[PDB]
Amino acid sequence: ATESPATRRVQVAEHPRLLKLKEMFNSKFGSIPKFYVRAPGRVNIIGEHIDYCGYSVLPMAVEQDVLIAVEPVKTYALQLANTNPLYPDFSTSANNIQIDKTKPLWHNYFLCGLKGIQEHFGLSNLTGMNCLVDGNIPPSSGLSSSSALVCCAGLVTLTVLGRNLSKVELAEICAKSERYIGTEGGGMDQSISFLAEEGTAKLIEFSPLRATDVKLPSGAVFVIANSCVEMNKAATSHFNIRVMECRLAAKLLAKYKSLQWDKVLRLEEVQAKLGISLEEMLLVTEDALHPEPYNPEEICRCLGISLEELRTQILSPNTQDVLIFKLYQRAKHVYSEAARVLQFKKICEEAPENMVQLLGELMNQSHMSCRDMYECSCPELDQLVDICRKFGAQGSRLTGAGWGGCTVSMVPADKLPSFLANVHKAYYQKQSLFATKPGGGALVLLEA
Ligand SMILES: Nc1ncnc2c1ncn2[C@@H]1O[C@H](COP(=O)(O)OP(=O)(O)NP(=O)(O)O)[C@@H](O)[C@H]1O
Ligand SMILES: CC(=O)N[C@@H]1[C@@H](O)[C@@H](O)[C@@H](CO)O[C@@H]1O
Ligand SMILES: [Mn+2]
Repeated sequence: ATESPATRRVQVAEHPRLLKLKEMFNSKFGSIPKFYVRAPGRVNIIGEHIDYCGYSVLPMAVEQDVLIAVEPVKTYALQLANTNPLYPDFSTSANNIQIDKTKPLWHNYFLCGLKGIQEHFGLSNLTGMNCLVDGNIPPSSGLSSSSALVCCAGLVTLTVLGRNLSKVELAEICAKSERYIGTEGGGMDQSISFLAEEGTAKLIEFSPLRATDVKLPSGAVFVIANSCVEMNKAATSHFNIRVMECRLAAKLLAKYKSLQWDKVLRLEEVQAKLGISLEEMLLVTEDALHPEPYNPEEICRCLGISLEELRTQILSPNTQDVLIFKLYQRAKHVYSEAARVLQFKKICEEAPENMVQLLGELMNQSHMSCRDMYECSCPELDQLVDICRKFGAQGSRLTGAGWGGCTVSMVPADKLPSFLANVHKAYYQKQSLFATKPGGGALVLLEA
């Protein structure tokens, strides 16, 4: 995988979104864009909250995305604008990139992406340009609009710079740079954005970053349903809490199994080190970790550390004062979840006479797990997932981080309309509810 992001040559006018964008850029900057860039958002089919644990996921890119009209400038001046009034213009000319985790203002996600590229190539000077941002992904809704902006911003930067990177590399870089926002997430979102391929789903693996086509089942529609509960990951610690929780769990797991925990960072590492299977890993966990919650002193104790080292050498800023750590539950979640993913696939590769039904299950399982073990669901998500089921839903589960956001659901061909209607009907009574297909990845667009 040395292939880079593609370059579509276009006649602007044939693309309404584009020409519009072109028109407003001009209005905003007195010039026309030199080029454009898009990076889709995505739907995680299954395998939630395990990317950061080193485990493989199965998402697919959505068609919604972030489109940026770009114009390079000779100055050290970065001017960002957004077609959406909710997103104020932003400018800077500083080589020193200042990202505020205090109020993740939209523009900061753009800076993460730009900043990562600059650093990748050891650059200090700000890359001057004018950009008009245009995203159609519902914000803070589980669809990775943050990552779309991130990746898009990165691609743009690289293009302006006129340097080259593989899609992989891009994904890898944008996975790390997004953290500048304050989130300690994995790499599923960026990887799918850069690696997506139309008409197929992907099994994204990590270390090494790899993607593998996954042919979806033949008779069901994947339907995104937005709970309508907004979750801004960067605005709230829940996420990082879970990140810590697992990290801690893994360390303790290693300790127990007598490995080198000090080096351990992720849950899968433990499974790796032991040479055991997922199922076995579940038994380990069951032995190693007590259900009742762990505490900071107890933790310290177990590891032969100091609260200060905890705090210091291990904890996160936004997790320092946590009293309660649910190591057992998070691990139970993680380990099973990886197993489902590997399963779901395998199935997909077999095509059994009861495919959906099966897969459906796998999916309900993810949900409950996330719900009960990982505790990253919500009451709203909870109902939505039922109702869905209530109408045809062969598979329903929250998607993305959770705590609001969307849900994905395998509705079989024929119930769609009802689903659609009844759901619409129940929950609701295109924007919040709609069907999906495996979209393609990030691309450069040249008016040619
Ligand atoms: N069109 C857009 N323009 C500017 N900023 C955007 C746009 N779309 C998304 N964002 C930014 O991205 C933020 C949402 O980030 P985030 O919390 O990660 O939600 P998400 O990416 O949709 N879901 P998830 O996959 O679970 O991480 C918003 O608060 C905005 O700051
Ligand atoms: C950008 C970011 O942190 N992405 C993460 C992704 O890595 C994954 O953990 C997901 C839950 O499965 O929640 C987030 O959106
Ligand atoms: Mn996000």
